[PDB]
Amino acid sequence: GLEKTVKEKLSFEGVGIHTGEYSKLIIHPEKEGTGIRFFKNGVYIPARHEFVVHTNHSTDLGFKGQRIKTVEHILSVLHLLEITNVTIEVIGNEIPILDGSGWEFYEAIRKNILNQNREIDYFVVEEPIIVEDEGRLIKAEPSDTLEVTYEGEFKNFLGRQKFTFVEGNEEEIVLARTFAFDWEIEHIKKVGLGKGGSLKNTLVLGKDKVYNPEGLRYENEPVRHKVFDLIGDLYLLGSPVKGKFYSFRGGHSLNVKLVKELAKKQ
Amino acid sequence: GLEKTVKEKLSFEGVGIHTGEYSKLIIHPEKEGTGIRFFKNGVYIPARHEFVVHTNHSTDLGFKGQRIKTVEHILSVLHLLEITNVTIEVIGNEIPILDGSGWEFYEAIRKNILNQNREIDYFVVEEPIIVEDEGRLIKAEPSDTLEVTYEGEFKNFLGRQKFTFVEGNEEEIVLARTFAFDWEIEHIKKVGLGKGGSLKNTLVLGKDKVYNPEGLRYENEPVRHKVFDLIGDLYLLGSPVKGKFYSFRGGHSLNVKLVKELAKKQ
Ligand SMILES: CCCCCC/C=C/CCCCCCCC(=O)O
Ligand SMILES: CCCCCC/C=C/CCCCCCCC(=O)O
Ligand SMILES: C[As](C)(=O)[O-]
Ligand SMILES: C[As](C)(=O)[O-]
Ligand SMILES: [Cl-]
Ligand SMILES: [Cl-]
Ligand SMILES: [Cl-]
Ligand SMILES: [Zn+2]
Ligand SMILES: [Zn+2]
Ligand SMILES: [Zn+2]
Ligand SMILES: [Zn+2]
Ligand SMILES: [Zn+2]
Repeated sequence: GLEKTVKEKLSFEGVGIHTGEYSKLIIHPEKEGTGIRFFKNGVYIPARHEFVVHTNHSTDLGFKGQRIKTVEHILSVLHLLEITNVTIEVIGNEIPILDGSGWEFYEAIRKNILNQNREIDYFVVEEPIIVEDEGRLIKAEPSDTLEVTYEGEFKNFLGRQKFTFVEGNEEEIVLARTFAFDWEIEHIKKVGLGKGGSLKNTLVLGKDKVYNPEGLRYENEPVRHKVFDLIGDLYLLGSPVKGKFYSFRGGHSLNVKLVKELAKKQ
Repeated sequence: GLEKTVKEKLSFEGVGIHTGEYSKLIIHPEKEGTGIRFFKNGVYIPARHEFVVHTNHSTDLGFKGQRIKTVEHILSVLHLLEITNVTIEVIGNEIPILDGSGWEFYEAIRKNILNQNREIDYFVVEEPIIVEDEGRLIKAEPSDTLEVTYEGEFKNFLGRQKFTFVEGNEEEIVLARTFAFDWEIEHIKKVGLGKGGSLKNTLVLGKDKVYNPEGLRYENEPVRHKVFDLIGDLYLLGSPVKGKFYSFRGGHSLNVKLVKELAKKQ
C-alpha cells in the first residue's frame, strides 16, 4: 500500500475520559517519511513504544516533560486506515474520548485520505513470539495480512468470548466502545483516573447488568473493543503492521510489552 | 414570623436530573399574600398539592397543559427559610438538580431575605394522623415547631438508620444529596427518567459500596435527604408548617398522600 496523510486539517474536541478535562485535536497533513507523531507545547512526540510512559487503563506517551494520555483509539484508527504521515497536535493533556469508540475519528479521516508517493514500509513479524503475565498471554506470528484475535474471560455474564479482526473488516471494530465493570470504578477513581467517564463514553457492566440504557452495540462489543485497543498499541511499532496476533485477557501493559519485544528482536 | 420574599431576583441553572435537559429558574419577589407559585410558558402553577400530577422519583406539578418536574428541593429550601411570596419562572421542564442537595439554593436565598408587613399564617397540624402503604408509614401530630423524623430500612450496608430535624438545624439537611441504588438504575432509565443523573448530582450506592469518589457527606446522608424531601412536599400545604412528623420508609407518593389527608381534615 501507498503511504497516506489527510487532505486537510481535521479537528476534534471533547472531554478526556481520565483527566475529565476538555481538550482539542488538530490533525495536520505531513509529507512522505514523516511517520505518526503528536505535538504539544512545542514538542514532537513520536507514536513509538520508546515514548510510552504509562499503561494502566490507557496508553500514555511523553517526551521532554510533555505528556499525552489515551492515544490508543486515535492510533488504532490511523493504523486501520494506513495513515502513515500526520501530526496530531494536542491542546490539552489527553486525547478526547468522544463516544468511547473510534467512529468519529474513522469517519472523518476516511473521507480525507490522501495517497502519497511512497510504498509503505510495514513492520513484518518474522518469527513467532509469546509474552505472558499472570494468566494473560499474547502471541504474534508471521502473516501477510494483519489478523488480530482477542479472547476474554470475564467474571460476569460475558463469560468467555473471542473476536477476530481481519483486513477489510475495519468497520466491525471502530464502533466498539470503551468498557468498565462497576466493581472497578472505585479503584479507577482512587488512582486519579476516569474523571471524565460517563454512560456517554463508557459501557458500564455489572455482574449481571448493563447500566447503559442503549445496551451493548454487539453481544461481544467488549472483545471487539479490546481488539481495537490492541491494534492501536501495535502501531507503536512505528509503522503499519503485518502479522497474526492472538491475545488472551491482554491489556495495554501486555500489549506494550509485546511491542517492545517485537521491536527488540527485529 | 413575618411573611418573606427575596430582596432581588435569584437565578440558578443546570441540568434536570430526570429529563437530562438544560433548565433554569428565576425567583422574582412578590408582595404579601401572593404565596409561592411557578411560572411556565404563560401559566402560573401554584406550589400546592392540588396541582401534583406525578410522584414517582420526584414531585411534579402541572396546570393547563404545563408541567414542571422535581419541585421538592427548591420548595424544601423555601419552606425552611419561610420564604412565602415569590414567583419562580421556569425555563425548561424541570428544576435544575445542581449537586443534588438544597445547598446552592439555601446559601443564595438566605443572604437575600426581605421581611414583609404581615404575620405568617402557619398550617398547624391539629390532630394526629397516619397514612400507610405497603409497610411504609407516616405519622403527623401537633407541635408548636416543625420537627421531622425519617427512619429508613435499606437493603444494603446502610441497614436501619434514623434522623431527626428540628427548627434551627436547617444546615444539617440542606447539604444532604439525592441518592439511588445501583440495582435501581435500569428501572429508572427504563421508565424514561434519570436522564441527567450522574455522580455529580447523585449519591450512587451498591449493596456494599459507594461509587462517588467523595463518598458520603454524613454516614446517614440518605435519611437526612429523605427528611429534606418530605419538608419540600409538606410545603405543598400552601404555607409554612407547624407539626411533628415521623416517616418510616416514606417517599413522595406517601408524602403527598399525607398532605392531601391533612388538607382534607383541616
Ligand atoms: C456507571 C456510570 C458512570 C460514570 C463513569 C464511571 C467511571 C468509569 C471510569 C472510566 C473508564 C476508564 C476505562 C478503564 C477500564 C479498564 O481498564 O478495563
Ligand atoms: C453504577 C453507577 C451509576 C450511574 C448513575 C446514574 C444516575 C442514577 C439516576 C438518577 C437518580 C434519580 C433519583 C431517583 C431514585 C429513587 O427515587 O429511588
Ligand atoms: C481502557 As481504554 C481508555 O483504552 O478503552
Ligand atoms: C428522588 As429526588 C430527585 O426527590 O431526590
Ligand atoms: Cl492503576
Ligand atoms: Cl488496575
Ligand atoms: Cl418505583
Ligand atoms: Zn503497496
Ligand atoms: Zn488500576
Ligand atoms: Zn479502548
Ligand atoms: Zn430529593
Ligand atoms: Zn419507578
